[PDB]
Amino acid sequence: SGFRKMAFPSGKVEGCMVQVTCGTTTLNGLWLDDVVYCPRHVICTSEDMLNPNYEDLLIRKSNHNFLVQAGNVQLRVIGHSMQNCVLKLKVDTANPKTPKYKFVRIQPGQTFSVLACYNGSPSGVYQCAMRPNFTIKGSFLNGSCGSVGFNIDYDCVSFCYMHHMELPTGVHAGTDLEGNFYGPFVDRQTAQAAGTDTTITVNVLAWLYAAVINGDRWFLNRFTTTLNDFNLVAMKYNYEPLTQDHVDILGPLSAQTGIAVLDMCASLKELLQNGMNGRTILGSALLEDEFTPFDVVRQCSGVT
Amino acid sequence: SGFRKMAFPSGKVEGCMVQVTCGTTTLNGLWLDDVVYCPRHVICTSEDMLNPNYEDLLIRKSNHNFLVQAGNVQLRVIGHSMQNCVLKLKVDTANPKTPKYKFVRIQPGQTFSVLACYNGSPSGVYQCAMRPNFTIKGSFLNGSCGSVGFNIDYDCVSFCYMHHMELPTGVHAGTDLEGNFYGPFVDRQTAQAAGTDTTITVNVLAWLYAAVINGDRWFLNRFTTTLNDFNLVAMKYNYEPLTQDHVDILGPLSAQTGIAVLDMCASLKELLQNGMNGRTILGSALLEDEFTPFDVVRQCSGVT
Ligand SMILES: *CC(=O)N1CCN(CC#C)CC1
Ligand SMILES: *CC(=O)N1CCN(CC#C)CC1
Repeated sequence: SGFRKMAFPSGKVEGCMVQVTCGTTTLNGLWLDDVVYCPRHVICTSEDMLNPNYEDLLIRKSNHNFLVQAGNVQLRVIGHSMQNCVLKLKVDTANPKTPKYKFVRIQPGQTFSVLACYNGSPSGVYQCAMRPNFTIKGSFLNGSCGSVGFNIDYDCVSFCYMHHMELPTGVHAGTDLEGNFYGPFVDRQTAQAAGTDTTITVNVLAWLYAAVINGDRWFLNRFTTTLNDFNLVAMKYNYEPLTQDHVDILGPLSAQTGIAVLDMCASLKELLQNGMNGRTILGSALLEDEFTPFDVVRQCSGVT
Repeated sequence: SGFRKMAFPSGKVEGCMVQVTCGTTTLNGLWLDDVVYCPRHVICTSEDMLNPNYEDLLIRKSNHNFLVQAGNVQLRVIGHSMQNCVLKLKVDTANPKTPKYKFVRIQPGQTFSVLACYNGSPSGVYQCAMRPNFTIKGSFLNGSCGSVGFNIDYDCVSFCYMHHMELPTGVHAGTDLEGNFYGPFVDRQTAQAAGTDTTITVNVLAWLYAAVINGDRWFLNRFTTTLNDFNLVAMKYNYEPLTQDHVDILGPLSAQTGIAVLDMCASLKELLQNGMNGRTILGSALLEDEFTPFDVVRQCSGVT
């Protein structure tokens, strides 16, 4: 028993991290097969970031300008291309440590592990959620760009995120592995509005089920609600509206615990209206939304 | 910027995990050089755990009874010995993936990463603290025993913990890599009192410094305190008494932020007496004690 914000084992991704330098800018890259993927702003100076013309900046660069180092050995660059906001540097050597992988574009509310890196070296790993407004609340310093987000299903790594920037508000923005930003963000040092964020309702209910499974039950009440009634409360507290698709995904947790999804919604409703009254749930004093129903099932069943 | 409960990259430890089976019991082992380390209760049946005589149970076992599998390949056991609560199975092959390592016994209040494993396979990684009462609040199901806790300094892995059991209260107990339990715990299925736990005061202040560095400053006040005055409040709220050694370890954070340690203590004092008033600090609604001053410095400087 016990419930933790658990990240995927980072080994398979550590073996893919490389350092990419272009001019005086050093970022992280992801080496899979004979391609190194990195944020295209590796070609910018700090001055260029204010209003970069990536096409014009990249034309001044040749294969030999991209210095790619994997640990202590240098990779030879034989091609470069820009795809959206990522650069793909073709190297002459396939990464011997390339795991089975896929590039996937995750949905808002889905979770993933981030391997924070600097100079191609891993510093740490943490679990986070893609916010409904397509930002992530990470831990990233200058040099972390190119660090990636991923999920793992047995032996296959699904890369979903590449870090590109910190908004002036301190939250983080990035792309899928095809270089498409999540959200309305552009790789430019300008003020950028992130949407109004909301709480991931389905994740909070999944976490409430994890709490019941692991012994924390004080919040269970004698009430029930309807999807319509619950959603009026969800709107007032800036929670995402719950749909039948969300109820269906909670089905296994509802079946395991014997607590109907709408009864769990009534518990959530009372917690939103009354607060925790100084109590905690799974060591937290707020309603946690960074665990999907799939995460709760996996952690509660010990999936390796 | 941003601050997360970050674990060490688990790659170096993943390469050491093996499955150990003895009779009908399967646990995880740690393969370093030509030795596999695992909890000695791998020799017990569920019945034996009530009151095991490990010496007598181990005498009925030969090298061929310990089935050690690393991924898909079987290791040949050529020796077995019990050291405190761990078994050391000498194998005929040195682990090719053995990182630079040390066995260290950590102090209460210190933090470490746990690589939760089942059947020798890694499921996830999370950061936790050794409680002042020598328990850990982990996430461990049956089969997770033998999973290990560790810290990493550049290329050296310092193994500090091996998981052995869940107390009836749902908290976790284990040993150092020499098989010595942290705390008064015994590897027996009996009711065992964990001491009164306390909050790791030095870690809370370190986290308050991390909050100031990362922008959360609402809790800073116009007050100061003394070590004596602060400790009277710490005693009332079951916080560990702050010593000059703790103040000294906070020195770098106090120097970086310009906030004297006793002024941060006065902020902590007001937070203990008044609560958060519905506000949050670094996305938390309670005072976090799972970040040491060293963790805050490392995460805030991007140590790889
Ligand atoms: C994204 C990142 O890590 N940064 C470091 C380099 N800065 C200047 C350039 C290019 C941008 C932020
Ligand atoms: C420690 C662990 O993972 N357990 C699974 C096996 N149980 C019976 C035995 C031996 C003990 C708990």
